[PDB]
Amino acid sequence: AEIYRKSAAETFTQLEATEKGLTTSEVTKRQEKYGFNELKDPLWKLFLETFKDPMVIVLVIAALVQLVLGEVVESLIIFLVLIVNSIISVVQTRKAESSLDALREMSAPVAKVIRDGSKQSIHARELVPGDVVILDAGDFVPADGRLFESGSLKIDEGMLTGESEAVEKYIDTIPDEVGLGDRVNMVFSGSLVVYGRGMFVVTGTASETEIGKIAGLLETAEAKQTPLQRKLESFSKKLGLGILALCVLIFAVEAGRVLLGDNSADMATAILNAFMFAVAVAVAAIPEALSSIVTIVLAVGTNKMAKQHAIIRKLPAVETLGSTSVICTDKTGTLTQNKMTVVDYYLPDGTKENFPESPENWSEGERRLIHIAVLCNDSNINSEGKELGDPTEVALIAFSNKNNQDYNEIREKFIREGEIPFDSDRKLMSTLHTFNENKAMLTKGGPDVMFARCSYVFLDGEEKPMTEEILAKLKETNEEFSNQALRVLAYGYKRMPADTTELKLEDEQDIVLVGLTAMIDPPREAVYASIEESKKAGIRTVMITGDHKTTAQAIGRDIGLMDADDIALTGQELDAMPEEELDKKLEHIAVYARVSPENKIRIVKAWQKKGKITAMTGDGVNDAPALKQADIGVAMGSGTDVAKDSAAMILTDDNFVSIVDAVGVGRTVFDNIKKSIAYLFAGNLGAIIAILFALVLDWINPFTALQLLFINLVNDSLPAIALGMEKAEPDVMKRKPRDINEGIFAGGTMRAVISRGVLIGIAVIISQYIGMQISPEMSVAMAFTTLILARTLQTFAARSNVQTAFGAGFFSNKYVIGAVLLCFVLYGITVLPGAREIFSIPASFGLHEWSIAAGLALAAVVMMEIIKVVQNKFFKDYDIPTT
Ligand SMILES: CCCCCCCC/C=C\CCCCCCCC(=O)OC[C@H](COP(=O)(O)OCC[N+](C)(C)C)OC(=O)CCCCCCC/C=C\CCCCCCCC
Ligand SMILES: CCCCCCCC/C=C\CCCCCCCC(=O)O[C@H](COC(=O)CCCCCCC/C=C/CCCCCCCC)COP(=O)(O)OCC[N+](C)(C)C
Ligand code: BEF
Ligand SMILES: [Mg+2]
Repeated sequence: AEIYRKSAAETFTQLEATEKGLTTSEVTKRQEKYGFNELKDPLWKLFLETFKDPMVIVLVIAALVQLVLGEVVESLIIFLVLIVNSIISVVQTRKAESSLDALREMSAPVAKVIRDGSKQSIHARELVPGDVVILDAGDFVPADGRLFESGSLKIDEGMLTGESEAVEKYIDTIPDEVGLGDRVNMVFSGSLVVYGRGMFVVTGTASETEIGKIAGLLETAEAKQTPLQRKLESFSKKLGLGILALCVLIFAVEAGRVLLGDNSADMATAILNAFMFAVAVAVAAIPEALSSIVTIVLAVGTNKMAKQHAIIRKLPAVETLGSTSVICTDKTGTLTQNKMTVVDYYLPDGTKENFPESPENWSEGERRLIHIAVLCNDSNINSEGKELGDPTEVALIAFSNKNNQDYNEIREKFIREGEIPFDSDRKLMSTLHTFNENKAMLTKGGPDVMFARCSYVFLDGEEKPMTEEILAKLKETNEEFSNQALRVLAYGYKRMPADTTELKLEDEQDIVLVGLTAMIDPPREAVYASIEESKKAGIRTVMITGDHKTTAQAIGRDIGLMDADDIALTGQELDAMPEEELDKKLEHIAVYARVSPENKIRIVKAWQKKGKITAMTGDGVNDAPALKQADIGVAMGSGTDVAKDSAAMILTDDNFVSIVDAVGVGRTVFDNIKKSIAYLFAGNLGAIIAILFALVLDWINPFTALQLLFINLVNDSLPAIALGMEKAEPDVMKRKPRDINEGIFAGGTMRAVISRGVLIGIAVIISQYIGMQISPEMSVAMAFTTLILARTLQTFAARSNVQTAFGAGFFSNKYVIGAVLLCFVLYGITVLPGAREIFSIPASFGLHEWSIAAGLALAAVVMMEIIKVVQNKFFKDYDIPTT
């Protein structure tokens, strides 16, 4: 933090310390100022905040009224569903608290400090600003500080930039302001030293470090409300107000009837009927099993994602994946596989589009290029498949193995007879080999230092290079590779005296050049198709990487996010933009490059500020704040534990196409939830229509609270779940993300609910009337029969809004068939001689009256299918039915 622009001396005078260390008294004094070098809503009376839900208020009042009326067991049943669904909400809030853990067991446990004039190892938590720390290879950087002594020091800063490659450190003052990854004279707590010796003065400990800033970012990330959760809140308020209006109307009708009517009835009988009708409508309108059924449908979605090795922690998260509009992705490790890979090559004697795959189909230039790439390196791959060596060198033996040439056969056939190690100030490596009684020296390295030592080229024979069209073409192709962000290596050999047994450093001149290679961190194979798949779904994909701008533009230009000559925003350029300017430039970036961990969480917050449900995919500590802040965080299975604990879905097999698949799965989840809710309320609406009609005509209440509770809880639970198991619709994933403000009955579902409900109600009204011709008790049995059987049979009509049961496949959904058969068993249980008076079914209720009621239910469901088929064959633009 602006320390890297100062010299070591200025930083020393700022911390009031020298390079010979601190004394014990000064260290104790600074420990009181700074503290030790370490990091550091939920409450179970929230069970009371579950009682702010209107449906809960309605059911609590209905339960108390029934308590007063003497209906105790149905009051107890209501209290059971209340207690249960409340704990269904508490289990959704409690687990999110262990996501607020910030488990940093990756901090360094030891510090190698100079104190009192003596080098000693201390607990790293005891470090303080001004301490002089020594770094050696394999040590973990214990605190942030400014280097003042470096001996070829190289550190892995993959926790801040996402790149596991070691960066070289230098003690020089950085004159200009550069991004966080390019702070060459700064070391950061949490990183791992790879090579060299170092010595730095601590400038930051505890939460005043870059990793401490990451911990603070994780802390501030607060959970969002789910789109389904918002839709259900708004609908619950509407249902509560409506029910309150119906109850006021019930008391109004009862009071006007006793006031402006026949004196026969009592005030007591009228007030009791008013209460019974109000409680009946209250229970009938509320789908008491809704949150439970929704949980089961969500579970089916998360299991379908689990078969693809995508483990979703929270159940509602799968539905949120369906409403995704922006997918922010990290590059290294996420879009790619963090695997250096040969992608292009150049041979002067003919370059092909792709390198051939038969080792015997190759040209002599191709076989010599492969032999030099394999024999001039020390990397290896064992039988298990573990890679050992520099990833640049493992890229070459992986290239040979990819093209059906086992690198081991070449290492076994040509043995190493002498080597020159790779020098830093002489980026070059040579090995000595005997090729069919001819000794040769193989040599490889970067084109800049290799062209200066090449005096021959391998075209047809061994030929001297002319500057025009040979060296100029080589430099043309090298800089063309650099424009595409490719690491280039030049290869060559030298025929050697047959008496040589060792290589000398004076023998690395007049080399015969063979060819060139170009390697990059390539995207995953499924990335191209997934990005196109998400574009068809109305999903914007943004790339947020800590890698360099050139690499981040080359990729992204390759995966279909950037056209040629499109620029990527940098963390340096981003930190200088205020939020208002970023709000106006946010929708026109596609790639951010070389960003800090705070930049990612800032972009994700900005996209959420646009109102978009955002997903963030990542694999490292630099993504963790953005993974926790995002609406849905997806971590790579091969990523760090910090990002996995911060994410909501984890791709165990690193299968990138799972993300888009999750969106597709999520979309069908919500579609099926909509189906189930529409199925549930269509039944409730039919019940309300039957009760209110019985009210305005002064009939007996067609239903009992115990009957309504039994239908809404036991009979209608399996059919709603079965509707939850419905196949994905054909044109899903061709659709745009749903609006968050969209209602839960939007898009023809409201029309479907009212049509099916009115039909069920008319069926119950006619059924109750027919039963009313015998006795009031017979009318209750027939109204209950028609209601429960029309709700059972409606499942066929509720499977789809645009397709009859016979059309989709009458047996295409086997869970619906089993559900209807099981509900028939339920209705049969209600008429068993023991449970008849329980369900208010008189002894005289026979197969004749049952036949009439069941026929009415079946006729109503046939009318639902007829109305649907007329609506979708003749009014198919905006589906609306008539007849
Ligand atoms: C094995 C593979 C199939 C699995 C699925 C189904 C399995 C479930 C079957 C049974 C479960 C146990 C229920 C059995 C006991 C009930 C039968 C019964 O005890 O019956 C006798 C009574 C009355 O007998 P009664 O009138 O002679 O005496 C009248 C004289 N008095 C007035 C003096 C009484 O009857 C009544 O209570 C009327 C009760 C009728 C029960 C029918 C239940 C079927 C449910 C749905 C059918 C689908 C409807 C489709 C539309 C049909 C259009 C017509
Ligand atoms: C079914 C019929 C229902 C009708 C009955 C009506 C009464 C029901 C009332 C309470 C039921 C008690 C069961 C609570 C579940 C355990 C809570 C839990 O386990 O959470 C606690 C979580 O702590 C917290 O974070 C703070 C929240 C504390 C919860 C306090 C709950 C206390 C309940 C008080 C009821 C007050 C009524 C007093 C009446 C006295 C009249 C005689 C347990 O933390 P811990 O320290 O024990 O160990 C933790 C070890 N770790 C974290 C590794 C798992
Ligand atoms: F690993 Be990411 F590209 F920062
Ligand atoms: Mg990464």
